[PDB]
Amino acid sequence: MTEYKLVVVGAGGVGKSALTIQLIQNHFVDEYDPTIEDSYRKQVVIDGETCLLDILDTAGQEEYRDQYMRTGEGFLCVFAINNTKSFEDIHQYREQIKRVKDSDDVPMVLVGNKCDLAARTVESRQAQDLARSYGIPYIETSAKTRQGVEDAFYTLVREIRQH
Ligand SMILES: Nc1nc2c(ncn2[C@@H]2O[C@H](COP(=O)(O)OP(=O)(O)NP(=O)(O)O)[C@@H](O)[C@H]2O)c(=O)[nH]1
Ligand SMILES: [Ca+2]
Ligand SMILES: [Ca+2]
Ligand SMILES: [Mg+2]
Repeated sequence: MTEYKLVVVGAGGVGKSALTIQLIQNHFVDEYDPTIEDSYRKQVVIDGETCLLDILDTAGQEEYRDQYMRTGEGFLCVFAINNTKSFEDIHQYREQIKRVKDSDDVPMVLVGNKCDLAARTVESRQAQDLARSYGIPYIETSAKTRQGVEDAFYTLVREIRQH
């Protein structure tokens, strides 16, 4: 039917895998096993359309990408709200996306994850400002509670549809 190729990128430990696994498998991964490159598939109905999501869960750790990202149609750019450095490095991921796609207009959503945690160093307004400069939505999530998880991924699908 209708297939959407989604790619999740961002710094090591920000919760890329936990987000993807919550969406697809409906549980929270508490442990931290660094990812190399994993993929997930699932059929879902989004706004009345039956569709297939193909989700690529990428590595954040420099040790553990460009080739995999090439076929991506939309990207979640993830940072954690308790990790200022992960936010500051979002530009690096966007730059990589623009290179692999050879376009300055690629569907993306900015995601501030771990919103259940109280040691916040990135305020919502700061992230909204970054997103606005890129012309994309900002959404906060918790892979732990499931807050915003479906919204983040489904919003990305709706961004691809505007492309
Ligand atoms: N409290 C809380 N912990 C979270 C959340 N998301 C992820 N974590 C925790 O953060 C750690 C790293 O999560 P993980 O999903 O493995 O991160 P990653 O971005 O995929 N890492 P990598 O880039 O190395 O593959 C895990 O211990 C996980 O339980 C969240 O929303 N809230
Ligand atoms: Ca668990
Ligand atoms: Ca290129
Ligand atoms: Mg991972």
